Amino acid sequence: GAPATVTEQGEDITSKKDRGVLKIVKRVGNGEETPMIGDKVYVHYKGKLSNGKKFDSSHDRNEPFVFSLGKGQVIKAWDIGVATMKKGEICHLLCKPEYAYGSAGSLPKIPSNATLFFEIELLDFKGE
Repeated sequence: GAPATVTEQGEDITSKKDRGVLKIVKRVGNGEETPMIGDKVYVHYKGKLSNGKKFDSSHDRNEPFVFSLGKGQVIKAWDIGVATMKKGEICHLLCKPEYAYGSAGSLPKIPSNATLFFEIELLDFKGE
């Protein structure tokens, strides 16, 4: 399925080239511009665990998730991955635990040492 495909066919987008964050662009976005550090970004997403279960979805809340890019407000994989996206892009990200919740996990939903899969749509980005 999609998680296997990004695992086996995704691009390593880490600066370290440690394969900790892998990406596939699923829908191509607009032009060439990507957000910059500190921008307010608006995304829709769903997340799955490696046991196949959906653990979160903004779509199911009928509201996007909004954060300031590159500030550590989200897991490392998201700061890295969303920074690569164009407006309107949809991507798949595979996030090893070192770029997510590590050995701690995040109770109740995310176990220790969890590799996470996301589908992310970048709706908009703006400077404040």
